[PDB]
Amino acid sequence: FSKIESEEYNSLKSSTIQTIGTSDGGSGIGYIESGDYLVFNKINFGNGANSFKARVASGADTPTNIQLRLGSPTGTLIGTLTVASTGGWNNYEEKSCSITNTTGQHDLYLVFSGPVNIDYFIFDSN
Ligand SMILES: [Ca+2]
Ligand code: NA
Repeated sequence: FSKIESEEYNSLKSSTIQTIGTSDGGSGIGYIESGDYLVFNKINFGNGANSFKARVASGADTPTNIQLRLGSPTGTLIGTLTVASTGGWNNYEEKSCSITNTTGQHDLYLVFSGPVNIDYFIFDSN
């Protein structure tokens, strides 16, 4: 549940997504459109996690939400990270939001409401 690179998803649903280069020679996911989602099979939150942090970039004219659901694309919604513009598609920063205390192993789904670039995300226990 610690740190997960979004380019290393197990599956996804989209007709636009592509693996892009992120700042500092890193890799990530871009060309996301409303409705798309990334799937990360069997993530183990262990004893629990109540925080979500993601390194994202956005040069959009409107904010984008990243819903965090478990089990399926419509699964339990444990949190939603709203990503306001960061001034550019290559202006990456870490944004955090809380999530309902989640424990054990689950299949993680990230559902997007629009375009945003995402490098990696982390689950912690604040
Ligand atoms: Ca990455
Ligand atoms: Na995008």
